[PDB]
Amino acid sequence: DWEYHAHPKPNSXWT
Repeated sequence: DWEYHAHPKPNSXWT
């Protein structure tokens, strides 16, 4: 599997 905990965010680049 490839299940993570701190999985990646969507459009976070717009913060």
